[PDB]
Amino acid sequence: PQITLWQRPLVTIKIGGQLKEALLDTGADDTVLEEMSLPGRWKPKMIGGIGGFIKVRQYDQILIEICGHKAIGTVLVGPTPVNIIGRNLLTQIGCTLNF
Amino acid sequence: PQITLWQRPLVTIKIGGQLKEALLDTGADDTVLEEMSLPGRWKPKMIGGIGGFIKVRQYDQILIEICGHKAIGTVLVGPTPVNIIGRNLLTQIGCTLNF
Ligand SMILES: O=C(N[C@H]1c2ccccc2C[C@H]1O)[C@H](CCc1ccccc1)[C@@H](O)[C@H](O)[C@@H](CCc1ccccc1)C(=O)N[C@H]1c2ccccc2C[C@H]1O
Repeated sequence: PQITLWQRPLVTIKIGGQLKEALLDTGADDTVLEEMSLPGRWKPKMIGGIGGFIKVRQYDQILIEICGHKAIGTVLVGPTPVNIIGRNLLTQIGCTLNF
Repeated sequence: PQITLWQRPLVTIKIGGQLKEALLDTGADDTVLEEMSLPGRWKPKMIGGIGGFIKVRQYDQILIEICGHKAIGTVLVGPTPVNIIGRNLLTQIGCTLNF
């Protein structure tokens, strides 16, 4: 699909059998979701944004469906203000910026 | 042009006769640039992202060139680690997300 930017590019994603809303963010290197439970062990990671850094839990090889597109990659979990789909997953679904 | 997301989507912008590098960020509501001098009156504003909030100076009706495309809009200036071109200006150049 083609998404304009007059409003936030929010889409529905499916993870752990649940539907959630997430932001398609080309300015995010990684994908970070709000506190939730995921399977397996996690590794520590620090990510920095415009206001500073936050500690997040990194889970690998996680299945996530974005607008019907299945992706499997690294997902970070932590105190993010909203669910963010970053470049690591955007590339998997073949998302590009056009103008 | 078409921009893939294997790397950060950085482009050259022209503002105040100065050339700079900035991130095309669909996850950013506004446009924020590192500390610089701009003409006119400004208003204080607080913007939040990953890490928390930062205080910036808001300037309206600023002209900016993004990849040869002219755009007019509100520009925020503050302690951002990277120059960010947000949705308020991406819409003006006809930028869309496609997959
Ligand atoms: O921090 C970022 N990337 C980092 C990131 C994010 C997730 C995972 C990893 C990493 C690493 C970085 O790339 C970039 C900036 C570039 C940047 C790159 C590198 C270093 C520092 C900054 C950014 O797109 C953020 O992902 C979004 C998150 C979405 C959000 C929406 C609404 C309220 C709060 C948050 C954000 O903070 N948005 C807000 C914003 C930004 C600028 C001006 C105004 C406003 C208002 C908000 O909309």
